[PDB]
Amino acid sequence: GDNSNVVTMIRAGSYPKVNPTPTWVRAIPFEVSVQSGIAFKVPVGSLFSANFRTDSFTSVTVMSVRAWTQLTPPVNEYSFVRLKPLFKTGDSTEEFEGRASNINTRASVGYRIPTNLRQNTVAADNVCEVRSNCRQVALVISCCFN
Amino acid sequence: STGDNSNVVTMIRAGSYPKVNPTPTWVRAIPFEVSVQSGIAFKVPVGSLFSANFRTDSFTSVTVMSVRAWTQLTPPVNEYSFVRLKPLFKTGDSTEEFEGRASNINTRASVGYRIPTNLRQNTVAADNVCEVRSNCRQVALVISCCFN
Amino acid sequence: GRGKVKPNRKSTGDNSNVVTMIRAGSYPKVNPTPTWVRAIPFEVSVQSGIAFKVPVGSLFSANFRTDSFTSVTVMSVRAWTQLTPPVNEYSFVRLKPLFKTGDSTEEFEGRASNINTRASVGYRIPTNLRQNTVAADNVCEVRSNCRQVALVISCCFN
Amino acid sequence: SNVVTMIRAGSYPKVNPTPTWVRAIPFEVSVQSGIAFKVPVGSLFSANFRTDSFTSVTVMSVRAWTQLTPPVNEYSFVRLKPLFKTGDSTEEFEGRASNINTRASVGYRIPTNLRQNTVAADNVCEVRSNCRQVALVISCCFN
Amino acid sequence: NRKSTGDNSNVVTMIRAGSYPKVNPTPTWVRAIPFEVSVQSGIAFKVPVGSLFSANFRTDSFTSVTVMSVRAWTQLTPPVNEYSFVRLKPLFKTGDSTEEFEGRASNINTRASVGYRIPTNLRQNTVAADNVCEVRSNCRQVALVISCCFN
Amino acid sequence: NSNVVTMIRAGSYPKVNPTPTWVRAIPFEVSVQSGIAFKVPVGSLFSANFRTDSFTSVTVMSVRAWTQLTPPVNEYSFVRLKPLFKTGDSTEEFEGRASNINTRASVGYRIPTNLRQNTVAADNVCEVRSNCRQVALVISCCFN
Amino acid sequence: KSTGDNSNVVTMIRAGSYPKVNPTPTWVRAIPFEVSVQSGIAFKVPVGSLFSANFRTDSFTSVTVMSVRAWTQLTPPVNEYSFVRLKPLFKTGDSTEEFEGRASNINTRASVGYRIPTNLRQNTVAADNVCEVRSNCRQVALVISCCFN
Amino acid sequence: GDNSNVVTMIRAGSYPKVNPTPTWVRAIPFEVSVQSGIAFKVPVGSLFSANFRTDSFTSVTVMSVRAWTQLTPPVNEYSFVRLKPLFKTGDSTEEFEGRASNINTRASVGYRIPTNLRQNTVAADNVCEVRSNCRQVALVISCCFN
Ligand SMILES: [Br-]
Ligand SMILES: [Br-]
Ligand SMILES: [Br-]
Ligand SMILES: [Br-]
Ligand SMILES: [Br-]
Ligand SMILES: [Br-]
Ligand SMILES: [Br-]
Ligand SMILES: [Br-]
Ligand SMILES: [Br-]
Ligand SMILES: [Br-]
Ligand SMILES: [Br-]
Ligand SMILES: [Br-]
Ligand SMILES: [Br-]
Ligand SMILES: [Br-]
Ligand SMILES: [Br-]
Ligand SMILES: [Br-]
Ligand SMILES: [Br-]
Ligand SMILES: [Br-]
Ligand SMILES: [Br-]
Ligand SMILES: [Br-]
Ligand SMILES: [Br-]
Ligand SMILES: [Br-]
Ligand SMILES: [Br-]
Ligand SMILES: [Br-]
Ligand SMILES: [Br-]
Ligand SMILES: [Br-]
Ligand SMILES: [Br-]
Ligand SMILES: [Br-]
Ligand SMILES: [Br-]
Ligand SMILES: [Br-]
Ligand SMILES: [Br-]
Ligand SMILES: [Br-]
Ligand SMILES: [Br-]
Ligand SMILES: [Br-]
Ligand SMILES: [Br-]
Ligand SMILES: [Br-]
Ligand SMILES: [Br-]
Ligand SMILES: [Br-]
Ligand SMILES: [Br-]
Ligand SMILES: [Br-]
Ligand SMILES: [Br-]
Ligand SMILES: [Br-]
Ligand SMILES: [Br-]
Ligand SMILES: [Br-]
Ligand SMILES: [Br-]
Ligand SMILES: [Br-]
Ligand SMILES: [Br-]
Ligand SMILES: [Br-]
Ligand SMILES: [Br-]
Ligand SMILES: [Br-]
Ligand SMILES: [Br-]
Ligand SMILES: [Br-]
Ligand SMILES: [Br-]
Ligand SMILES: [Br-]
Ligand SMILES: [Br-]
Ligand SMILES: [Br-]
Ligand SMILES: [Br-]
Ligand SMILES: [Br-]
Ligand SMILES: [Br-]
Ligand SMILES: [Br-]
Ligand SMILES: [Br-]
Ligand SMILES: [Br-]
Ligand SMILES: [Br-]
Ligand SMILES: [Br-]
Ligand SMILES: [Br-]
Ligand SMILES: [Br-]
Ligand SMILES: [Br-]
Ligand SMILES: [Br-]
Ligand SMILES: [Br-]
Ligand SMILES: [Br-]
Ligand SMILES: [Br-]
Ligand SMILES: [Br-]
Ligand SMILES: [Br-]
Ligand SMILES: [Br-]
Ligand SMILES: [Br-]
Ligand SMILES: [Mg+2]
Ligand SMILES: [Mg+2]
Ligand SMILES: [Mg+2]
Repeated sequence: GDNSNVVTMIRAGSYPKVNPTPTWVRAIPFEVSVQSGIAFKVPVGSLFSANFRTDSFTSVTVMSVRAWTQLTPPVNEYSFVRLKPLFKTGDSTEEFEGRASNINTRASVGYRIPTNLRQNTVAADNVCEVRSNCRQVALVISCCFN
Repeated sequence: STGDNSNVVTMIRAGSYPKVNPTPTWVRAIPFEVSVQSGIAFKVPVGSLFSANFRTDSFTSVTVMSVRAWTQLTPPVNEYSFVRLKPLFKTGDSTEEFEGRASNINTRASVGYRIPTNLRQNTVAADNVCEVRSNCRQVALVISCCFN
Repeated sequence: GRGKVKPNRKSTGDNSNVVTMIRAGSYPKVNPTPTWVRAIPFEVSVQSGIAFKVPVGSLFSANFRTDSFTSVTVMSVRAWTQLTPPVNEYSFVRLKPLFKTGDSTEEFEGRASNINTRASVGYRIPTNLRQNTVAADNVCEVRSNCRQVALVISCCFN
Repeated sequence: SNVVTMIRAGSYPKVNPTPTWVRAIPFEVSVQSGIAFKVPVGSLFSANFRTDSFTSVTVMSVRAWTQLTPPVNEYSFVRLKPLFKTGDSTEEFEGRASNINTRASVGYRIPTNLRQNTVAADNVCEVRSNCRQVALVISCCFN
Repeated sequence: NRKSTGDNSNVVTMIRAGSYPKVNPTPTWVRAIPFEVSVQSGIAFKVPVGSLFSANFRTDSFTSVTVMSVRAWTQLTPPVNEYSFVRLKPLFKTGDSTEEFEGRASNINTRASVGYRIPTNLRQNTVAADNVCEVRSNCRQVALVISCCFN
Repeated sequence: NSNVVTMIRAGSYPKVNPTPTWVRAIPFEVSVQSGIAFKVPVGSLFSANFRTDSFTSVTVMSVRAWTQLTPPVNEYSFVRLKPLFKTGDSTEEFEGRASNINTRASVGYRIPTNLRQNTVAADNVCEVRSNCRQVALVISCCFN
Repeated sequence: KSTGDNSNVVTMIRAGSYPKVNPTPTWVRAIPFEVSVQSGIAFKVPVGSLFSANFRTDSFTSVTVMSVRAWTQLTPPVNEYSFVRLKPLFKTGDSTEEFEGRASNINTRASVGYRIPTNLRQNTVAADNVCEVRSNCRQVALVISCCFN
Repeated sequence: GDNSNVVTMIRAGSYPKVNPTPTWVRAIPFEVSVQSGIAFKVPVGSLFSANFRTDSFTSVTVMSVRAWTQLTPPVNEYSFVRLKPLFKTGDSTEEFEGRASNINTRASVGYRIPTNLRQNTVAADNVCEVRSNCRQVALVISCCFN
């Protein structure tokens, strides 16, 4: 085992349980555009794409959302980014926020979804609202594609 | 059961932007069948492992680790099922004929072969995994592999 | 009844202050051209939106003392952005492995969190994919919003 | 692991495109009967050894073997007289064979306090032998 | 070191001196000498050993020095869009080297630093007319700190 | 130990000081006449002969004295030291005598920490007395 | 048996193959010799003084000096105590140290010495100098520890 | 303490006992020419030479003698060498002998001198007699020059 130099025989038995289309836990990176003073609803459909090897999925269970400002903030200001989670059974009002302490540095923050709120979404659903003084925010969403 | 968390969304104290990879690898084992004729060896093409039916249509290369085969249909009359595998390599084919036979005419014949580490390079669709032989008109394969 | 051969001022272990005699025996196995494990630093030019294939021929050069070699087994690749990024942006750098037996579709990426700082990333090659390459071969594709990328490749010249 | 992996690289490290490299250089020299031959350090800088990029080298120890057969009725012998730029030696480290068909061999170590750089124009040692060729193996540090 | 916990004498005390000792009015001195050198683009600058002998370092009484290690820092800002870098090539009277110890800054606003240690077998004296090393950089000045033994 | 140069992974520019302090033992001689005390000037400690011409101030810790020349005929050597200070001169006469006429006389005195302040070339360290015409001093001090 | 090792007659040595030899080996020595010194003038001790048949070292051409010790060889001036100074000399750069030793008895020698560090122990030839010697005495006795090669 | 890089001061004391011409223990290698069947008398004067750095000596105390055949033997023969110790108070009749088991290989033999016979010998003296079917013999004599 891990020590041979040639092919060896496998004494296979019965035909096992199979599944050609299994689930997949992923940390999907992508960016969204953000206007000043306006909240942007992140579509779940942005997680289904051939750029991520996920165009074969139609449902996803989101587990946590992390955000980073992707461009520089306005003059004289430090970057900030806010996140309001959204849920189909009822949206929240939390505004998890992070700010940069160095004007040249990104702002970041995230939120975890409790187990009791980890159901499936589809491309028409929205994950959360994003607010920032920077015109583009980079998101890394950890989720289970099924 | 105690070992849980909370019932509400919590805040994550994220740090710097991490290293990312939108197109990662995937250790998989693909199930698919191949048609085989009597007295004729069928070369299993690697392209069979790339398909939307397997969520692998974004990959172009794969590293095969082990191959297993079952007879998918019944054997001829009066006969028991058998299946054979001959590993094929771009750097040099083999001449091993890993064979399994059933001891019950109603039962599948099965066999497999592991690939050693020193022979675990990438293969593309134009390549072949192995030759298959059998007295049955179809063989079912399950190929453990690493897509990249 | 052995005794006395020659006096070479050998004091303690380390060290001695004069030349000493070595009791050489049979001629040993030798190799005038041995292998050499190295970490080669070099830069490449990159256009925005276009991938650049890093030629393995850049590793063989008199600037690295690697000019007698014709092959090289690459182990890992590391990349840093060598110039500043576009205005309002943070630096990023991507790497896609390339192999003669089959190119990969990974895009290992690293970004800067400070606009004044390099973006960095790398990837290790598994032992089962560590064969030799020649100058006509390519190591990996590189992408970046910066016009230059600094590469440091860990390899075994042979 | 059978597949590539991502390295979480940090800041650009300290690099050196032209390191030093420690070696054991093998090469032969031609020796005349009764005459001493000064081994040049330039024999160590050659593409035949991959060391052509260097111009200096610190020699650590010298080892010699007769490369051809000795004269009729004789046994092989080889001598070594170290040579330094600050002051040549008068030692004659000699080795003799006990079988006429076997090589003669000898070597000498250079002490730490005499391990400075040498250039191609300098000389390592003098070789004396009754055989027309001697095989040298010099352990040194190219820099 | 005496008592260390007992230094209480508030007045002069007598010293029972014996025989005249060995003396040396001009001893050695281990130092880390900081000084800068001007560098041009695409050109190596040979650092002269004479810069180590100066009244600005209390060392103008010396004429020889044994260098132990060299450390360099970029002293001015680098060109536009570039990260600072500096290279050192050791020089020796018995034979110049070809090593180019290089350090690069990862933040354009930060210095680039690198250094190299000399081994014991290469620690001999150097005089003003000698050179320490070659310095290469994209910045017009390089701050050096040379650890040495003035003797 | 290694036989070739090695790389140092330097970091941020350190704190530096091109003109540091120096703890020293300075040996010099003074001329002394019979029946009269010689005031040792602190300026004698600042000289290129000692590698201390760059200094203008020094903190003295202890003073040791030896007779440098032979004594008068029939006499044993003796040397005396009376400390001096800018805040208050002392009246101690630390004295040592030779028990062999062919041997030096020696003596010294330590300065307490509470009296270890700087002095300049103007100041004087101590008064020296001896029946010999020259005295050899070895003053331990801190240059700054 | 029979008096363990105390053999009273010749015995046979079962020699083997020929060993590595050297008719001209190195010799670590403490070489004593005197030098002539003037008043207020430094004398450069030549390395050639170490090569001589008086020391059995005339067959050597180089030598690695390890340390230098000096003693005044004659009496000092009237009223004075003996003293001797040593300033090391090196081919790569001369030292400015003046290691000094004085006598505390006028009838006794003054003495001092200095050690050379390993990194400065290279070979010297007859044209080289070891150090400068200063003294109020007119002759100084030296004992130089060195390795002949 | 140990790793000094600069010259350090030695606190020398009284002038020590000195000796410009000390003794020297040595292993002197030299060859002698021999005839067939004839015993050759090895002279002690062959140990005093500038080629051995010992021309300043005039006496030497020999401790042990070892001999190797320096040239090849006659055809059909294995090399041999004999040693007979010679002493100023009475020569010996011992013939310590060694023969080669390979015609291409040297023969060798030696003898140790007992402490009670280790007196000085001058140039005119003789160490031993040598007998060999080879025309040269290589001697290595461990002695104490004084
Ligand atoms: Br095997
Ligand atoms: Br098998
Ligand atoms: Br199963
Ligand atoms: Br998974
Ligand atoms: Br992932
Ligand atoms: Br896909
Ligand atoms: Br805004
Ligand atoms: Br809760
Ligand atoms: Br990370
Ligand atoms: Br990954
Ligand atoms: Br996986
Ligand atoms: Br699977
Ligand atoms: Br068929
Ligand atoms: Br049937
Ligand atoms: Br078959
Ligand atoms: Br069939
Ligand atoms: Br030897
Ligand atoms: Br030694
Ligand atoms: Br070997
Ligand atoms: Br090798
Ligand atoms: Br290596
Ligand atoms: Br390297
Ligand atoms: Br390139
Ligand atoms: Br492997
Ligand atoms: Br771009
Ligand atoms: Br990592
Ligand atoms: Br790294
Ligand atoms: Br790193
Ligand atoms: Br580093
Ligand atoms: Br390096
Ligand atoms: Br090396
Ligand atoms: Br080598
Ligand atoms: Br010869
Ligand atoms: Br080369
Ligand atoms: Br010779
Ligand atoms: Br020469
Ligand atoms: Br010859
Ligand atoms: Br001192
Ligand atoms: Br110091
Ligand atoms: Br300092
Ligand atoms: Br310029
Ligand atoms: Br000064
Ligand atoms: Br000064
Ligand atoms: Br080394
Ligand atoms: Br370091
Ligand atoms: Br600091
Ligand atoms: Br300081
Ligand atoms: Br100090
Ligand atoms: Br005065
Ligand atoms: Br008085
Ligand atoms: Br004054
Ligand atoms: Br000064
Ligand atoms: Br105080
Ligand atoms: Br008086
Ligand atoms: Br007996
Ligand atoms: Br016997
Ligand atoms: Br010796
Ligand atoms: Br002289
Ligand atoms: Br004087
Ligand atoms: Br003078
Ligand atoms: Br002589
Ligand atoms: Br005299
Ligand atoms: Br007396
Ligand atoms: Br008297
Ligand atoms: Br050393
Ligand atoms: Br005088
Ligand atoms: Br030191
Ligand atoms: Br003696
Ligand atoms: Br003859
Ligand atoms: Br004959
Ligand atoms: Br006979
Ligand atoms: Br006798
Ligand atoms: Br006895
Ligand atoms: Br006789
Ligand atoms: Br015969
Ligand atoms: Mg930002
Ligand atoms: Mg005297
Ligand atoms: Mg023979």
